[PDB]
Amino acid sequence: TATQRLKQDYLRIKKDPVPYICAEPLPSNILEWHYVVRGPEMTPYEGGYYHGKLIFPREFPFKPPSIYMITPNGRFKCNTRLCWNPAWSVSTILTGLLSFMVEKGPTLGSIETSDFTKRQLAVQSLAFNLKDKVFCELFPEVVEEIK
Repeated sequence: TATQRLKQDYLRIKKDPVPYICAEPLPSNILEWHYVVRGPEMTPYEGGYYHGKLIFPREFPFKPPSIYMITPNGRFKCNTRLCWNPAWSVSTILTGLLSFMVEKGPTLGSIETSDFTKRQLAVQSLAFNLKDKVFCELFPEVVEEIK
């Protein structure tokens, strides 16, 4: 079951967190998870906070989620689908997404910008996410972090 697996993935990521990431299911829907990525140091994302979502099909773990980023970031186009081992958890998926984010290669959903726009968006992400009621309500500790 998608839901029984996602429940496991939740306990697992909460028990054994991964660097730069926080993830929460929607209280009204386990098949939709939101995440926050903190931009690592020594990248143009440094100082940024990037909100996105995963939307899991009923067929999960045997089919991958759809991945979206919501925060303007300079790397991925917003609100659009981005880029199988069913053992991969929500943790592995988020860690892989960030690995991809920090590289320079292209995929479905990538955009080409300059490092100084990326840097301006990282400054802009703080206020962008604070005006987002869903961000604030899912990630109350990151709000405190950002503030």
